[PDB]
Amino acid sequence: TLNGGITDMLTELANFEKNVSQAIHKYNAYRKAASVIAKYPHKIKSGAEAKKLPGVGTKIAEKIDEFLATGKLRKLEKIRQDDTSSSINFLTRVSGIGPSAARKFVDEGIKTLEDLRKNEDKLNHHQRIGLKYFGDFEKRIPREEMLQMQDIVLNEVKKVDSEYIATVCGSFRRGAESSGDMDVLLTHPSFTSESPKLLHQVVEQLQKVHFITDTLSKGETKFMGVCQLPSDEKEYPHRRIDIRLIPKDQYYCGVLYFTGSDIFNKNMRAHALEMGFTINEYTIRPLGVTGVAGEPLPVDSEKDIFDYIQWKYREPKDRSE
DNA sequence: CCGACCGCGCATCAGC
DNA sequence: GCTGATGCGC
DNA sequence: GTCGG
Ligand SMILES: */O=C1\[N]C([N])=NC2=C1N=[C]N2[C]1[C][C]([O])[C]([C]OP([O])(=O)OP([O])(=O)C(F)(F)P([O])([O])=O)O1
Ligand code: NA
Ligand code: NA
Repeated sequence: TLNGGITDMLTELANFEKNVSQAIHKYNAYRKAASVIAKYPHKIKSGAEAKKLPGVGTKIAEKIDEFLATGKLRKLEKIRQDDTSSSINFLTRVSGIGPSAARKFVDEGIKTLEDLRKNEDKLNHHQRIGLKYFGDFEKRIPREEMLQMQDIVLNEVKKVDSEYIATVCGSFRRGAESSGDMDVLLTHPSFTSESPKLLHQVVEQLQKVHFITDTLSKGETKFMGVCQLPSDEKEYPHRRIDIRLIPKDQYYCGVLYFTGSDIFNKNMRAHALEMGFTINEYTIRPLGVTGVAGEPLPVDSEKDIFDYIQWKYREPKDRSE
């Protein structure tokens, strides 16, 4: 939190690029930037200092200098008071409104949530569901509600076919104390890369125990919707839940992948070169000395995959970067 | 100077 | 009605 | 906006 005033400044700037300017790369520059700065362990004293870091450059080093000397960014203040632009930026928080719809809406004077409630005839399904839950969807998820949720997802999934195999990945599988959503990955033997309605029946069971309350999108391998835990007391906030059906020969590659960590899984691609392997969500192999990657291996355990790329076991629970 | 910067499932929209 | 494109979430 | 060829 040493340079929190700085990283907030860049995260603000990042959001406006994505949401108003629609400059996705500029958005990511500021993110990268606000990330490395959020790990620098000294109170940054100048833009020059900062520019020593990777992904801070000139325009940002001068935005820090102005920040450190005056406490503000004139472009930031001006944009915060700009009605059009602030309202665009805001609406995008509603799930299913990205930069495009938020722009369209603010053109026709729909600039607040209250306005979104006045005009359902204009929101697609996903966006209504987003509107309805806008508050809950910004809450985080205690680890203990996740285990309460995990115990439900595993119970029903098994109660529909004991030969299912399902894991809850994300920051929750890394031991963390809170989660944003819940990401479940699902497999069944009767379906490999060369291969029924395996995902639908799992969704239908969790609607039948009334665990899943809405659907944002559903297909034959991905489901994105809404769940909630039961209850005398106050009802729990409705949560985001995603279910992905993966093949068996690729499950543990995607489990590994979606478990992470983010900061970690990519460290194995600067290390998928000294052992020289192609590690993506599905497949894996060695590469050619001058080119093409081979024909993917077998996988059956998780860390069969760090065997193949010279590392020992690594349980998710005990490491980040 | 000058292009790269992640790419994949699903819902929904142009454009036939 | 079909298909390729674009928006969205992540 | 920053990096790297
Ligand atoms: O743009 C992305 N591209 C990509 N190939 N993968 C990806 C992108 N965003 C996220 N992800 C991966 C990694 C991530 O772990 C999962 C699911 O996204 P989620 O659930 O929103 O992130 P997370 O790690 O679980 C979290 F944000 F830390 P949470 O949910 O605990 O707050 O897919
Ligand atoms: Na730099
Ligand atoms: Na949104």
